[PDB]
Amino acid sequence: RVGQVTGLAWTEVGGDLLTIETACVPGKGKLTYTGSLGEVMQESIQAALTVVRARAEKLGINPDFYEKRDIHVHVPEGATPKDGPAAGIAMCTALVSCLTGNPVRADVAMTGEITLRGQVLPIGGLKEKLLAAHRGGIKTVLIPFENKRDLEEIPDNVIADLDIHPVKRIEEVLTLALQNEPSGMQVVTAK
Amino acid sequence: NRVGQVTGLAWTEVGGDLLTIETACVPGKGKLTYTGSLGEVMQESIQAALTVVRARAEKLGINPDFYEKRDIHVHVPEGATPKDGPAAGIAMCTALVSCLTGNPVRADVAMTGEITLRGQVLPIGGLKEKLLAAHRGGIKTVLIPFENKRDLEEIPDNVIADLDIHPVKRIEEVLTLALQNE
Amino acid sequence: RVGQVTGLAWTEVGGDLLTIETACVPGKGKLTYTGSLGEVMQESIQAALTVVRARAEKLGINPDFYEKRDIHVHVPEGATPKDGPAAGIAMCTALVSCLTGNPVRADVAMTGEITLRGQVLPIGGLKEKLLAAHRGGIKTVLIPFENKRDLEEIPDNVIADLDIHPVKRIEEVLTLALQNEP
Amino acid sequence: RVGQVTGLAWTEVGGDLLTIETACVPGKGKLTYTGSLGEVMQESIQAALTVVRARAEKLGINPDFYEKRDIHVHVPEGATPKDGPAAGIAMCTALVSCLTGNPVRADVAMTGEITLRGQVLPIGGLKEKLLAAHRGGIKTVLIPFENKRDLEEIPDNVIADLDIHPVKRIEEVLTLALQNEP
Amino acid sequence: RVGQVTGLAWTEVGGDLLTIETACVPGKGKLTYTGSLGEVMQESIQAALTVVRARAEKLGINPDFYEKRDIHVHVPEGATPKDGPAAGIAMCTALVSCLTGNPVRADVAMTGEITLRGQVLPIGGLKEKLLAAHRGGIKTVLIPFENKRDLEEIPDNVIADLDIHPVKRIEEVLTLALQNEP
Amino acid sequence: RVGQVTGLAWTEVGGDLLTIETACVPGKGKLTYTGSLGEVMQESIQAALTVVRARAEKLGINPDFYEKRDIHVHVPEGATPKDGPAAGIAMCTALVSCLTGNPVRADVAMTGEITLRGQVLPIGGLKEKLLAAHRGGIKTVLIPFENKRDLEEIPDNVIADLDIHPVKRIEEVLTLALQNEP
Repeated sequence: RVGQVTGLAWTEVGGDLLTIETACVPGKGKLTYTGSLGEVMQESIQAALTVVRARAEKLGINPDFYEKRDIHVHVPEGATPKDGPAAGIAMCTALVSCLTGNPVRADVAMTGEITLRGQVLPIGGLKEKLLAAHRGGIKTVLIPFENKRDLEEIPDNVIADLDIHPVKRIEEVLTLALQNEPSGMQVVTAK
Repeated sequence: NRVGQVTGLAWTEVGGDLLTIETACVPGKGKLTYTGSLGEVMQESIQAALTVVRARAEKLGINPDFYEKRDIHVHVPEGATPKDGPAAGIAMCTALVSCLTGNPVRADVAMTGEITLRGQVLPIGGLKEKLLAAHRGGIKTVLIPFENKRDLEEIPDNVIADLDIHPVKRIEEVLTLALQNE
Repeated sequence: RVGQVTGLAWTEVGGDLLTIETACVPGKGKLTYTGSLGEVMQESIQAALTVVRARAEKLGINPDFYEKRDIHVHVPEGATPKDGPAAGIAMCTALVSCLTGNPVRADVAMTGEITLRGQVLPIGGLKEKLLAAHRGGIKTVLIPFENKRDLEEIPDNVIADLDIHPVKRIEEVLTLALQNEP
Repeated sequence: RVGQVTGLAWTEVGGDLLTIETACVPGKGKLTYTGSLGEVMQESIQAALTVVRARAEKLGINPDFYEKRDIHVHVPEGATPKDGPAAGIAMCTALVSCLTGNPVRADVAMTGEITLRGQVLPIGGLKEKLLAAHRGGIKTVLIPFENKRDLEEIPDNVIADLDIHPVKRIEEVLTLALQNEP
Repeated sequence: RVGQVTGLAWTEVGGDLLTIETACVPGKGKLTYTGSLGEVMQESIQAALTVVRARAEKLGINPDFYEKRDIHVHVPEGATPKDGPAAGIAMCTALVSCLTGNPVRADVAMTGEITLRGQVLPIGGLKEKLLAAHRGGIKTVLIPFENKRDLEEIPDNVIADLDIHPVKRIEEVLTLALQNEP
Repeated sequence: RVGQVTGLAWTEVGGDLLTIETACVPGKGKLTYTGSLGEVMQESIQAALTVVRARAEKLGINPDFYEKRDIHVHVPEGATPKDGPAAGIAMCTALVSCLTGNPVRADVAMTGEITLRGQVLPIGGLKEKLLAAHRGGIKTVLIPFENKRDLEEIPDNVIADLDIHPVKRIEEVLTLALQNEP
């Protein structure tokens, strides 16, 4: 569905998968985030939104339109403490979706810290995060290009059930996770 | 008369029981206020509840830009009782709808459950005492999270008999079921 | 401006007689409250204003009074800590009075927790509260309908001197407390 | 001394005299309070300001100053902690003088809690306050009418050179402290 | 665009030579202050501005400048805790110098607490402040007039090398500290 | 490449090679900074911003960008704590680059406290700072002029490797770090 993304980050309850939720209603341009989130995860949300605001042009998001919307990012399991930077790209994917009405591919999950430059930084506890995705029955799990080496210590079986896609840019995260090509118009050529 | 009210079942420092969720929606400028010795999780569930309504304003027959000149005060009575949790979520959501549409809530219904921005109802803990409270309170029908159905076998024989429980999964049900004209 | 009401609420030195003052001066819609007020008493002031807000028209008050009015609620004995919800109905009576010019009766005191729906809720320490009103020469006291059971424990002489009215809703409170129409 | 008043209010190093300062410069209506002020003393300033606002009309003050002027209340001895409500009437006097250009009389000091209704309430530690007025070279001292009984246990010599005026209302204070016709 | 004054005040390292900076670029009138400042020192900044604002035109400063200007006061060595009211006269001197373009002399250092009326109040730790100005090779030092006796405790070799000016009011410091006569 | 500057500052773990990021998208003048930054570092960002504002026209920047843009300064490693004023010049640089579009040299690292006057103050832990730049792969490192003495206590192996540029003012920092000419 739109605005809904499955992230993998640390939670009081160990640190499994997250059901990040966002809503883009008519407002003044205010940003709200809830779900028993720690400071680090909160700042990851603020960064994620700047990454979207600073790419609104190629994302189709109109600046005027934006200043007329209130954004609320909620991470259900409201009583569950959650923290860390790992939901970075998921937060960014959820916002893009919300402001563009573009659905989030099903059975897709993602983990990784996002920078302002759009870079996807490696996270910790990939093992736990993949096992959580496994048990959740997820299909496609996007991970930071820099955690590739961590896969090695992950049970082949688990690895067998996951369609792991290492990324390094949020541009890739968006293309894989979203349905409608998030960036620019499609040009078709022929040899 | 610009204020909805719905009986909810949520956690209180004096055992999670029966509460009257109140919501006023008066001439303002888009200000959200919430009182009632509310814990943080409960405070946040009030924010989730309001967003759900704002995302379906037109869908529910409410001015899509109603929030521009409308102030909203969410209070949960007996202001001295320390209370918390996401279980009053759907109740807060219903109250908001009632306040904004002028559509009255059935006084003989009670509800408990965590609400999601997508409108789904999540399961809650301490289901026994919640219903036990609705029973002691004299509630005819109670809405509960579909996921809490397995929770009903641990519910006392007389209360499950005394009460008309209706497991729900979404907020659409809750609203048609709880509103007097919906 | 500056409407006054004798409320009976909890102060650091137990239940006591309080003089609630409310200033409603020309402004921008800011609510200020002072007098060493605890968090719960602060929330009852907020609940009390949201109640006249939601009922401004029926009270003959301009529906957009808050848009250009500033409210200062001050409870004298500035150093004395106070808290609790028992002053709610009196805050609502003070606000109503300030905004409509209708003066508050003398020899009248009230105690009761206010809800957004306008229902008056039972408070505690009624004995200590009524003794205070008695020692202060109060003629008429307003208590919540559900505090009638607590009357049995009050000395007969105190009961005999005081003209006690158990009220259910805020409308009764204003009718009995305001010396004019409302 | 326009906007400068000598108030007798508690401080960490004792209940001596304080020189209240006020600046009401053109701005957008923001009120600043400084001088290591306690919460209670800070609220006494808000109380006093409201009093002036409610009577701006009768006090020859543009009852629209609230949004056109910036007010800064400072109490020198910057690092010295100060608190309590005993400086309330001095704050009000200080403010009125600032908004009207009406200077305050020399050799005058005042102590007393202020209410929004303009009533002057009794204060504590009178013995130390008046002692600080003596050494301060103060001629006239205004005190809460209800601190009159305190004058008894006060040394003859201290009283001796003091023109103590126990007042009941803020009007008495303005007329007694200000130089020009209030 | 940026005023700079060498003041003397208390730092985590003790009374030291401080460079008080002040930017006054275009804005809407927001006051910002940084440099690990304690509350007392922050309040002295607020007091120092109000003084300039209150003497705007006399100081040759376009009144209503605070309507189109932003002010940021920063005291370098951002990691070093700093506090006290002793840099007040210097804060006022950096502002005046910032808003008028009148340069401040580098061979001048000052210490003193500033009141709204413009009086300079005595400060503490005169010894370590003056010992610091000497080490830093400062030739002229402004100290509060009430601090003169204190000089008798500081060693004569240090004081003999310093051209010290005790000051009672802010005009004096602006006259002695500002390169070009204001 | 623009809005990204390599800096050397204190960090809990130890990797002093920080990558300061800045976004200056269209907004209404909102200042925000994240990355687990301590207070001194947050303030250093504040002084850096004011430095830019002061030299706006000189840098060819619109003198009213502060009200037409939203500034977000992030320092990747969201979880890693960072503090100190040593990233001040990196902040100013990243900031100037963002508002002008002028790319930043990827081979230049910098450390140093910045002041409003634009001067670069010495910093601490220079050995660890440079060692970080060494391994990290930086070829040019800008440092405070006054830190020149600290080099002698750092192995030749590392410094012989670096193109150390001691600086006194922000101008030389900008001309040296920005790709083009400020």
